[PDB]
Amino acid sequence: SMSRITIERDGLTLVGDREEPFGEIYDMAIIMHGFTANRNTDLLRQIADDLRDENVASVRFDFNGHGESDGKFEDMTVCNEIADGKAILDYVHTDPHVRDIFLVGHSQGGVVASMLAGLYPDVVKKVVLLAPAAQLKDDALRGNTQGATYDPNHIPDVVPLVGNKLGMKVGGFYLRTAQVLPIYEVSQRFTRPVSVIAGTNDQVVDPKYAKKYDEVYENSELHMIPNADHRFSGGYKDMAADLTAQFLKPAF
Amino acid sequence: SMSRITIERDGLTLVGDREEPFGEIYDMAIIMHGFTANRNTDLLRQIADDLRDENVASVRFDFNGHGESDGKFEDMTVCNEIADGKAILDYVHTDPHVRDIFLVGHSQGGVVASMLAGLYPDVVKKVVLLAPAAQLKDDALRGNTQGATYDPNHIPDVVPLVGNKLGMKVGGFYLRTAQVLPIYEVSQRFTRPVSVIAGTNDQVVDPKYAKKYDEVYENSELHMIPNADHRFSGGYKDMAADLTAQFLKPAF
Repeated sequence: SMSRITIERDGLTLVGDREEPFGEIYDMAIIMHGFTANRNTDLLRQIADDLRDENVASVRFDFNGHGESDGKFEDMTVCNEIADGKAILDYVHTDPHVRDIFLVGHSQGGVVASMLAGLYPDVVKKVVLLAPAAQLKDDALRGNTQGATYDPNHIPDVVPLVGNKLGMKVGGFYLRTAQVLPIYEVSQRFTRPVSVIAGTNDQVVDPKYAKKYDEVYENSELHMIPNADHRFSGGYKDMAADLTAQFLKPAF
Repeated sequence: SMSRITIERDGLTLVGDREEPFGEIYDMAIIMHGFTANRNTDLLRQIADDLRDENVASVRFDFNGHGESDGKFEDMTVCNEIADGKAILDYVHTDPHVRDIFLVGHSQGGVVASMLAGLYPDVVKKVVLLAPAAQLKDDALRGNTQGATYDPNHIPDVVPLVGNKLGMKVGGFYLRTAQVLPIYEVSQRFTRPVSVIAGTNDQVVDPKYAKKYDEVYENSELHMIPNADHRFSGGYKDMAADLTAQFLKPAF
């Protein structure tokens, strides 16, 4: 609650949490959650904590339509999450305490991060992608998003989600926009260091997508964590966050 | 009949004018203006009038950051203009008076129209593009946007415009997203009828871009008005509007 911060994007309020090390000058990471998640998953909090222990500040926001941020979930698109990310980047870049800026994203957040870094390759210093969900485009082209199915050529106004996500409804604009989203093309513009982290037992996102990220980036590392799942649950959590912190540890 | 209307997009209010013919049921054209213009240029008003005389309703809205609508001009991008367009399309589609939906765009409005129709190819019935400003991507890659120059690899936060737009600043995000915008790839997905109208004397947008539209569209016509300029001025205004109305005529 001391950590609570808010910014505006187009008349929507985005709510986040800021973590800071002691001192007057520090690097900062923008940490981005995935589709249907929020800013306070175990993994994102572990990443924020490890970064803080290395003198790296962080902010983690709920994207529009998620958690405490404004907007209906059905009005969210990957594109306006990128716009959210840009508002956050304005906030961070304007801060007098902040030196270098990093992007960290998990699952769909990894797509937002990767594309935001492709739009700001001269500003973002380093990027970490954890199980980036670049599958979401092919999923949308197949008519199957998180087990919910629909006609990929007659996308209805809204598609109700299934399973653990019963009450919620994904927007048709999200699906139509995901079908044509230039994920790898825009991400490729980033030539600074990237670490990609994925689990060999990822059942949600085929790790061939993580591999393709590693292929197209001029300057990447790929970290296949043996037997890790998509969520990096259990001990995998600490592995992922550790790799993240190792990669972002500044040579101040 | 004319009336002022408003809709919400992401917490911003968009203001427009709705124009209706005799009767309670009609086709509806969404008319989109260009960069730094507004919903009431001479050409847009002439189009709305000719459509009404042809039994076709229309709405024309100020995009965010323009005219009477909310938002700062420097926070506008082509992407949130497409999002504005989607909100307008929602309003028209659910309107009980409406039969078929047409998009009509001028200059940058033509880019928004063409991309929106590519995302809603099963919903929009016809498209008219008037001097679509597909050049804006190449301009952004060259660092020269309507007389204002900048380093295309170190895009500043804002770029002050020059000339008759001397007071205003385009946002850096507008230029960064302009550089990677998949204009033709997305627009191509529209296979229903398109009419492209351009002046042979267009100094702002090279007519090869109109020709490229006509080439990628499966089902299009190209109308090169001899000696017309970019802002279809003087007599050319009434020709551009006529070609627009003729394409959208109900065909009794």
